[PDB]
Amino acid sequence: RKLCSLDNGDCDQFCHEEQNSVVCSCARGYTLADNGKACIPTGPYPCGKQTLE
Repeated sequence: RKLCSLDNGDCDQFCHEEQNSVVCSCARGYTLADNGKACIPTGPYPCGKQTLE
């Protein structure tokens, strides 16, 4: 368990080992946070989120 195999590489979503080392990315409607790991919703109803309101 190295990069993406070790806890998804610490990414919130997509994880890819780009020439060794991890590179996270997000689904459409999300924007990779400053940390290059978390995924921030671009709008009110982002995909994959259960609605609380």
